[PDB]
Amino acid sequence: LHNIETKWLYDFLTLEKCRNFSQAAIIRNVSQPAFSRRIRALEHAVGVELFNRQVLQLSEQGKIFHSQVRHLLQQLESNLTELRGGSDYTLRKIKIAAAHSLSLGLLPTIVKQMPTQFTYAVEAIDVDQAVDMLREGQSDFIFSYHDENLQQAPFDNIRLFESRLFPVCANNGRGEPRYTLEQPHFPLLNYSQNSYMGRLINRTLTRHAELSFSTFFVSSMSELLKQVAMDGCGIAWLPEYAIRQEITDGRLIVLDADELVIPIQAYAYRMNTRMSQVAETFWRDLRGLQAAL
Amino acid sequence: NIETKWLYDFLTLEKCRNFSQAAIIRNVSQPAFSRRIRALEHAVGVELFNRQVSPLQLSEQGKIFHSQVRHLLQQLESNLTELRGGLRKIKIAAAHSLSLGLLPTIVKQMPTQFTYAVEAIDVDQAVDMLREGQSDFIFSYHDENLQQAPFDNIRLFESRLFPVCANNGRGEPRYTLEQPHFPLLNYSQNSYMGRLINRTLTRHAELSFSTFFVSSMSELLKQVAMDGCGIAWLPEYAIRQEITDGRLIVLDADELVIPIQAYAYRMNTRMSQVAETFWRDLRGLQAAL
Amino acid sequence: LHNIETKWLYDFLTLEKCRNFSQAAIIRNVSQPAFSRRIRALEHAVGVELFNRQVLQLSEQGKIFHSQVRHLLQQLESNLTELRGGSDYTLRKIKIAAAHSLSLGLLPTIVKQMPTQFTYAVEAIDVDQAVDMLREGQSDFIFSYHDENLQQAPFDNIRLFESRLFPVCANNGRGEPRYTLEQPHFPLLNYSQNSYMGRLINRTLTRHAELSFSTFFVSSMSELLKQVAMDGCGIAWLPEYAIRQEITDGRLIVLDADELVIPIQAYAYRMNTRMSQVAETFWRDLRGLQAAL
Amino acid sequence: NIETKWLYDFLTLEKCRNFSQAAIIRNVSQPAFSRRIRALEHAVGVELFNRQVSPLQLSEQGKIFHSQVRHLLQQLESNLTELRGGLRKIKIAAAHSLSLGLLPTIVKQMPTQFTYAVEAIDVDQAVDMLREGQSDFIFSYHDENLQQAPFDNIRLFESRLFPVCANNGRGEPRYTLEQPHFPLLNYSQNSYMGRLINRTLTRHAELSFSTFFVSSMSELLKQVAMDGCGIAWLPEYAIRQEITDGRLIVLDADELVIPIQAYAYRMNTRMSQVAETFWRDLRGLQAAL
Repeated sequence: LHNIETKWLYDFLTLEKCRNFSQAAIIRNVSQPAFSRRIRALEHAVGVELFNRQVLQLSEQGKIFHSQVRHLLQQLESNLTELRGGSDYTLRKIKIAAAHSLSLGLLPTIVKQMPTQFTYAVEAIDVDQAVDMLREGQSDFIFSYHDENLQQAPFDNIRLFESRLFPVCANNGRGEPRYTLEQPHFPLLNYSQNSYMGRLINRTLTRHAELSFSTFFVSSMSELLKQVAMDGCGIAWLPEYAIRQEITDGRLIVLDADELVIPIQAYAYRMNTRMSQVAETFWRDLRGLQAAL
Repeated sequence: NIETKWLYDFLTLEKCRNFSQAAIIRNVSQPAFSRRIRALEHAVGVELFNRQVSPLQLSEQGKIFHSQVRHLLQQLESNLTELRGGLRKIKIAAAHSLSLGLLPTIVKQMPTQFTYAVEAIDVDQAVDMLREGQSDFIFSYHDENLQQAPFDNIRLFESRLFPVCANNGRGEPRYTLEQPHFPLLNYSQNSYMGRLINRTLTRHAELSFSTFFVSSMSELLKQVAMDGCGIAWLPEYAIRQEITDGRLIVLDADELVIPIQAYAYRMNTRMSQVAETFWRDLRGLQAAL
Repeated sequence: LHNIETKWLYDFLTLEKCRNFSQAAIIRNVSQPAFSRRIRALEHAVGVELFNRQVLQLSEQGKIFHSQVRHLLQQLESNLTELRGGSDYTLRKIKIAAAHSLSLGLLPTIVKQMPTQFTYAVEAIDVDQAVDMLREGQSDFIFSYHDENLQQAPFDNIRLFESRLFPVCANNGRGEPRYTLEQPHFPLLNYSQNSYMGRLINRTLTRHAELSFSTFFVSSMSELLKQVAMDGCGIAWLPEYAIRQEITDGRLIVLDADELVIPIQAYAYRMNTRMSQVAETFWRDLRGLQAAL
Repeated sequence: NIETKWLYDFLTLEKCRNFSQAAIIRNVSQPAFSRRIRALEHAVGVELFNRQVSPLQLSEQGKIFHSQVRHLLQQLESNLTELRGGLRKIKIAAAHSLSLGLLPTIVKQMPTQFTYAVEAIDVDQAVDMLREGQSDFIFSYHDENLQQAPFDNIRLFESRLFPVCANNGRGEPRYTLEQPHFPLLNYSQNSYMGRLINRTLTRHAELSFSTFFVSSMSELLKQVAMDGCGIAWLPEYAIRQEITDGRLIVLDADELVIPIQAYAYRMNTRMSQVAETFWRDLRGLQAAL
């Protein structure tokens, strides 16, 4: 048996940083003799001499105990609030995987218009690991785009909303665009090669041979691409909802309306296997939300 | 061997489901389409389709090719666009908050032509890359292992964490810290921000709360808490606008305020001249960021 | 559209290593003019100049194409045999997670006495990630030890075999042990702190205060611990099956038979949710195998 | 705060399910056990049990503590044994083949007192650690990124891969390469050994096979193929015994033989004196390993 106490663990860490009994016993707002007895018992409880008393620092066995006390307390605290915060309610949280392109856009909108008898644990992923996470249950549901691989029989799905990709850029200052799609080697702002918008942008760029560009900037965040574009750096294919306000007031100007527009279709996916009671209620709750999106 | 038009001849075969129709949609005659398809079957040494058995559906050998002929073509279809886009990229992997605040100011002050490959990956995995490579510089918060031997650091700036929540109309916030079991918006244990708050939330017993929205994206908890879904600790630099117009009201600015110092790291290995210029130019921003 | 061919990709890599047309065209067993036409078309198909002809090396755009050709072909080959090797049969392979302590021991024994209408994809894990992999479907089944966490209602289980942990060490050369449990600070050979044998060894070591030791060697492989122990380096708690032969001939000598013996109980776990047809047959096939183990 | 005997007072509460019985099994009276339990409830601020409601079963707040009070105690119960076991450990993470062949010869030739912390982790994750730390030296095969700037290498030895399978009684192997659709024992695409064979298996068309046992552990495929379950490529140093007595017969020793050169890596960062002695002493083995 052992008699270790958390009091001594915090006093042990406070004694490591200051390396002085009386100087750090004051930090713990306790007397020096009672503080030394705390360390005395802690040296005894583990059965090893922690500090080497006369030089001041611990020995090698005390150095192994330090990294163990740190992560124990860091765990103890991070795990004390697992039952404090959340209680019984968050232990059935809706595991949601969302693509980096729509994660920030739709999750606040989805979580907002959803009852408060719920808890959400959201993960940010790429579209490649989208099919694996559903079968291997890392995420209960997922908010991604079109994919006939998992849109087939193995899965249940609800289409939320649709949108288009307009090639937009900043304005010169008069009302006309800062750049033109005709000019060669124009500054191109693309999504990351792993995002879903990335595959479509390259499909549409390569379809039109009259468009020579130079990749000026690449980011997997639709927010950063939108910020870089509207601040006069280049051109980018951006979703409608992110640029709907910046076009209404004239910040961004659409450069095309016919053959260079790419439509995106987002879907909420799930496996046909009937899940928990709480998630089946969410999936039912997700259908009535589709009309609002 | 294989050639790209054979896969496109095969990928289009279940795009529209017929030999003499895909050939119509692939601008080739029937003797061409069959030989361009059978030359693919011979090279791969696999029979994907049950030959002239029914209204065609490929065998189980074909589903695993169709499912990946996409994967293989999506890599070449995307990289030829990268092949035609060009100088030397700069591999940047940063947090969501540090990519929307630091980089836009950084892009305009750094020299004229560096092409940035901003990745914007959460800190728990952003710090994973720079330790194992595939990233030039990273804009992440404090890591003591990266302050040390094989890692350079730049003391970019310091900020503070704040329990904030959006008010409702003309008035003060909807939730408060003294309110019993308020909805909590917290990071995960894995990330750096989560450990700071999990440790801080423990030492204060008066905080009674119920976990509502757990995530690790820094900008996600900002927007979710920006509409009054719960109380969250957020960095000051990313939400200062909402404090000014009131859209986010700081609940407590005393004990629960957590210090944060965001740095910038490299691998201490100088193998690129454009990166070394960027690294030395990054120090110039530190004086007046 | 494009006209890229794999012929040119292998010729491109062969031209990178040798940096000479005629010198590496011979490596590909083709004439220099036809080889230059291969590179000529490959330079044309991607629309970018690969090599810079007059110095010999590629340009920056050719350097990005190199790392892409490499991983493409490496993928193409690694993925060509996904359908070649395995065909339809391995696409329903029994995902098996096995603890590092029993993975090598039981899997050959299990796979041996099991019909050949099966395919196995085995993963080696620690006992901590054992509970997560079953719910999050990374492994269809799992061969681990006792754990009342997942032995409760959420799971289906079949107990395979039982065994004990004997403290064994090498012989001095006469028939008596090389070490004694009484001598203080004896060379101790322990499992890793994450293995399941590790938790039991420390539970039993700490129960007896008359055993002072010094951790001489720690390995998560039962094979390496058994090799280190029987070659005269220290003492270790080792399973019966691994040391059953080395004791029969006198290589290892058991040091205890009463209060320092730890019994281990291995279980095959599964979730109560009825799985695939092929795995339910395996789970049924696993029961008739239990008596042989 | 918390103290270890309170958790053991709580962990034992559902070991045997009673207050005045766990107190009997914990060598304390009823007034002691209740106050030692209630002092834990107060400190954690959570009510785990429905107090005197039934034959006790803790609430949902207790299952998540019981499930982890084990986790927390299993870390302290294990480390105090590590606290009493001691000089300076040596963090070794190597492959399964390289840990059973190189290390036993290495333990006996290296100086008298280094305590080895052999981890024996597969190469795909063994190389992950040394790049990101938590490992002193690693015995892994060739990696060009680790031959380079921040990584030292030792040219330990070179070996070859062999298609082998165990014969049946007095005779020659059960399967051969010329046999149609023989059972294949192959590594995964992720590992280093798998890429070598996946690339090699492609360039030879005559090899008709069906994948049977896929894994990434090096010693696993040895033992499974050692009893005639399928054909596999295995390193020569780990199976040479079975070639001698015949327990494994090399099918082909011509084209399908794959070169492998196993090295040893460090981080080029000298922060330990015992490790530097081990590193310099490791070079002495290379001349006559």
